[PDB]
Amino acid sequence: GPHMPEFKVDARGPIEIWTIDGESRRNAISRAMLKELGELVTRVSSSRDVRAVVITGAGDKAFCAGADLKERATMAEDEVRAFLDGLRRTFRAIEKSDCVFIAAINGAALGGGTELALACDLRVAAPAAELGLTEVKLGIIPGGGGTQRLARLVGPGRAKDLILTARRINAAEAFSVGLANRLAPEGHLLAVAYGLAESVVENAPIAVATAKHAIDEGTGLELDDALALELRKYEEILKTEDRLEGLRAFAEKRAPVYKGR
Amino acid sequence: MPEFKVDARGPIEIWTIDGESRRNAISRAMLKELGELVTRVSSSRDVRAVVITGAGDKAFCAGADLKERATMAEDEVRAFLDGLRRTFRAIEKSDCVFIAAINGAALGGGTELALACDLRVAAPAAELGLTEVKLGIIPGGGGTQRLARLVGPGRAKDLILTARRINAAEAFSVGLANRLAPEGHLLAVAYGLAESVVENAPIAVATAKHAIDEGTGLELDDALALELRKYEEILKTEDRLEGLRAFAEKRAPVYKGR
Amino acid sequence: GPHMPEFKVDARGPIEIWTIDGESRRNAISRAMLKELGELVTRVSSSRDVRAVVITGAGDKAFCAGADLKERATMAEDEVRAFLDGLRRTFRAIEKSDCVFIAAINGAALGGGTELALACDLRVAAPAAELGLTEVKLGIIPGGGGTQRLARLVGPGRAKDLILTARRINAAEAFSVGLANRLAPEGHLLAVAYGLAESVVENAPIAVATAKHAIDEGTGLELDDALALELRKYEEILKTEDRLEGLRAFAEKRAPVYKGR
Ligand SMILES: CC(C)(COP(=O)(O)OP(=O)(O)OC[C@H]1O[C@@H](n2cnc3c(N)ncnc32)[C@H](O)[C@@H]1OP(=O)(O)O)[C@@H](O)C(=O)NCCC(=O)NCCS
Ligand SMILES: CC(C)(COP(=O)(O)OP(=O)(O)OC[C@H]1O[C@@H](n2cnc3c(N)ncnc32)[C@H](O)[C@@H]1OP(=O)(O)O)[C@@H](O)C(=O)NCCC(=O)NCCS
Repeated sequence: GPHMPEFKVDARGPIEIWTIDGESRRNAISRAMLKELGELVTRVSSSRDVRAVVITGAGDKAFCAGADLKERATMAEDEVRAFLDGLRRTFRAIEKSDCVFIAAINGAALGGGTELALACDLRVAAPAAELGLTEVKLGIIPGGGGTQRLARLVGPGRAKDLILTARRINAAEAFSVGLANRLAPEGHLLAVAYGLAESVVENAPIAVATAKHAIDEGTGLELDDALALELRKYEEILKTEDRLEGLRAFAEKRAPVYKGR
Repeated sequence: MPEFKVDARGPIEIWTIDGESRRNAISRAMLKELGELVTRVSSSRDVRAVVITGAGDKAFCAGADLKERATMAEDEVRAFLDGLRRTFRAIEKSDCVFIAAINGAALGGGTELALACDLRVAAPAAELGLTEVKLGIIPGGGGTQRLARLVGPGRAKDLILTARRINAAEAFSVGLANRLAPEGHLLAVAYGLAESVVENAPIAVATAKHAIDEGTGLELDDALALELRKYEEILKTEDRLEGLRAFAEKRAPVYKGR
Repeated sequence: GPHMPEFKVDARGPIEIWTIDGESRRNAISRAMLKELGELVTRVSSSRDVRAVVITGAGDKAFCAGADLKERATMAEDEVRAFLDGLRRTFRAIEKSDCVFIAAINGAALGGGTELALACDLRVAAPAAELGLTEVKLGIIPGGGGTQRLARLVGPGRAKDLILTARRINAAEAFSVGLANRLAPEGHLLAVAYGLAESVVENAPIAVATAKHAIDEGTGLELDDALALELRKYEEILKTEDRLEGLRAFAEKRAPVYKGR
């Protein structure tokens, strides 16, 4: 009897699809769902097996309608803090993972739902996608990184527009301001997201992971410090065997085959 | 006469730079009065949004007053720049949300004033520009910092190093202007934008503004910790509970600012 | 042999045009090309005359393909490390120079060629312009600051798209995201880039250089620190004759005549 929506996980070798199966509450994130998401992120980040994950919502109405407001109604202040820590840890673990995370936005992504999308590396929007950080219309602020991650993508003026008005934008508006990387044709969201995952997986595993981390770890650094950080990562990747395979494959006019070492 | 006209409407006010004969320039007197206005609205949560515009249809603000500047010794220039910095930072630190309604040319310090505001609305024939290098100076009211943070460093270098004008279509396309207004409707649009913000919960709007700005230049973990500290400002509010009750009752919330 | 130089240098008073004269080799950064490039940057930085430089590649296929991998395979280990270090130093010198650098992107830019474009202050894209940082296809990451320079220009979402998927960005998208400041019509690349340079050099010489550095040095600073930096930079123009001339010209309703002092 308890309301216990959960994730479906579809494994496709180096790529997995995780679907929020919670349509009765528009794929809102409950306490137990967030615990499960964090656990799944930890486990994929301990494999080298899985190199890309697509996260999507079941159905055509909602990617994720935010935190579950029915459950939230009577949560005590410390319980709210614990939930926000779960968002923080989980979203940071997505960023720290060697795996690349793609949000396949199939419908409304509101509040925490947009925050989940912002934590991912890449975003694909279906025609029904709608994004918004609606928190101020609920009496709160974005507490899952939205006040920070949105401005990193769109700048403070557009971030203030969205966050202070709480208005919702459609897929193409999101694309045009740099919030969605791809616009999927109607009916083709998962095919587009999977193809995006394939385009990442064909590249060398450590190079993809290291480049991802170089980008995020440069956040907030002054240029000299950022360049020194990139150089440290570049020197590390020089020692991988895949780096040598890239040079050998080029010298031999053939495709490289990378092993993730 | 006062440097500004003030049209107070309770939680929203409209301030009009009343300086048409100098194209609404930032004289020392204008800057002092602007600071007094910002201080007043920042002293309580009763005024939640302010629209700033220029009188007339020629200029929002033509920048620092260059006739006054000709009379100023170097230490006076430094003092003016310090007061400009303080006033623009006071706009950012204020809980009140500031909307620049750009009714005409916004040049140099005038674009810097617009950039210090939270949101910008432009009339169809309005133009912006940081023209300082064409005057032998650089932006000294934050333009070299706020513009890049807004439109990216390449676009900022274009505008600042060429000193060119940017029109309304370009400004809207790149997000320098958040809204455009039909002719004769600039204030109606800017006031409507203010009303849209004021519909939302008072403490949450102010806290969210500050979370966005205070995250500038932070590394990610520090920025996320900052946001969680800011969330504490709304966690113990009655308005947070009203949001949840309104959702439960399938009705619109009505916030009280506590 | 006559020792054809790696660059053609067209001196036009306050502006120079540098054409990489390597069309048959995709305008690659060979050791010789890098050597000349670094010395050209030093020369224009010390030249009073030269205040802006347009860099372009010969032909319509390549702006600059990056390192010449055929040459690379012949280089000893110390020579490779010296090349990479010299490349990094040259990009930093472009950034620190008072001279304003405009990349006129006439074709494909890859690797170090894209990094060169990113080190410039402004970019103009011909219709054939295409830019990539596709290193993850080779088992490596950018080695000349490309990850950070790209992310600082276009943000982390767009940088992750380009670098993690190893896809190129073409002219219209480059313009939309602020990577290309101008789109040139077919056949008019250099006219557009030269006109952009002319529009910069109309302005006061010290002010232009100081403003360039104020913009660049502020990224990564918290706001109050960034504003303090701008006021320190203002000191560089406060005691100049050109500042007084701007005020006098305004008072006298005439055009200013700047002198770079
Ligand atoms: C996602 C959305 C656009 C879909 O609209 P819709 O298809 O017309 O669906 P409805 O609004 O009628 O909601 C359908 C069910 O989902 C529930 N639901 C929607 N969002 C929910 C959420 N965040 N938490 C818990 N339940 C939610 C509804 O209460 C309703 O269930 P009920 O009839 O048992 O009460 C709409 O539900 C919405 O805007 N939700 C956001 C709620 C919210 O404020 N999130 C905060 C982000 S800060
Ligand atoms: C705003 C502008 C586009 C309007 O053009 P316009 O309607 O044709 O008005 P004018 O240029 O003829 O100027 C009208 C009056 O305003 C004054 N004025 C304009 N800008 C001024 C300024 N920043 N400071 C002091 N006075 C100014 C003019 O000196 C003139 O005064 P006068 O009537 O006593 O001779 C034009 O004034 C302009 O470009 N100003 C920019 C000045 C500047 O360089 N500001 C600093 C940017 S770094």
